[PDB]
Amino acid sequence: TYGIRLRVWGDYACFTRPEMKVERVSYDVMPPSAARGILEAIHWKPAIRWIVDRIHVLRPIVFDNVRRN
RNA sequence: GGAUUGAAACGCCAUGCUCAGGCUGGCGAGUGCGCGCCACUCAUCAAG
Repeated sequence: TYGIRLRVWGDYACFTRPEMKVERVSYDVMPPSAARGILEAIHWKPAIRWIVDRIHVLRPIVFDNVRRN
């Protein structure tokens, strides 16, 4: 009818919380800003503006620790 | 084609387990013990 349905998946993800940005702590789920970014990575033009309706979480929320220089 | 608290981001440089120390000194398989007691090769069949 209208709108889009795009499935995205991956082994790793980090949607850093703004208040724990140095020692990164990720959100439990992708925020709408991340969804916007992913959608624009496929197609975007200045004439058009993305709006995110919903996010579906299909896998359990699992965390992990990685340290980098 | 402006922005995915994003875009950029080595754990990295290097460091003998080494120097050495008999498994040795010595200890009869040994003392002894009938294979032995008996038993027909034998009853026959020209040489051509």
